[PDB]
Amino acid sequence: THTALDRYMELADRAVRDPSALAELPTIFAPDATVTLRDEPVTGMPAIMEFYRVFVAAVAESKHYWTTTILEDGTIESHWVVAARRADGSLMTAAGVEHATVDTDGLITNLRNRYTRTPG
Amino acid sequence: THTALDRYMELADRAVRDPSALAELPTIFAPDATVTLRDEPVTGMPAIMEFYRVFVAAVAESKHYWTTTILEDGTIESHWVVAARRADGSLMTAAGVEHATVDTDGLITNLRNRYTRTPG
Repeated sequence: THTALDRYMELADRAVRDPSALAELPTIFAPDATVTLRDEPVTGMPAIMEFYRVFVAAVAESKHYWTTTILEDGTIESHWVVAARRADGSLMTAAGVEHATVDTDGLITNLRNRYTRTPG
Repeated sequence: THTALDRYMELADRAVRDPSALAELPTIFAPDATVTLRDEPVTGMPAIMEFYRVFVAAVAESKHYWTTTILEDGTIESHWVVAARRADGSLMTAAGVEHATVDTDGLITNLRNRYTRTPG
């Protein structure tokens, strides 16, 4: 599928290679969206773009796989996994579930992640 | 680096995309090699090729990252991570350390893996 959460997942790996791809964020998230990947929310396009710039700076190479469903209530859910080499040379994996609220255009207003395998 | 264990790691993902690439196995392992990925050993090129055919058959897409060192005694060690979509559609990650003995040609005579993050 090709929901905004799918585009979000595709962008994660592309932005690692090419950080300037993060200019696509306003085609994925609404203005004034709020994102919480772990513990802290980040709200609005300027904060979101900087959070992801700093996120992708810390990664040398990554690959994500994911499966996406649209729930009962219109919420989108993507189970995902990643493997990566971090910019410090360490290797990592993680897995979790992302839950997005979308608006009428289909752009993400609220993104929250829960880890099922913490980054490690 | 480009040791035999590096070539093994590279083949892991390529063979998922193109199983015919497992014909490269005799450029990586000596004949009569023994491999133990988890619990039970598999010995000799014919058993090794079949083990890996069955292995890659169970995987739809994967990516590995790894770092390789040559140890004091000349055994090779690669820390590695993987994320994958299995052939049953499930997602997984895993991580571990592979230790290879090599012969004077540099081909692997004995490969053993220990998981630091079990497949799941």
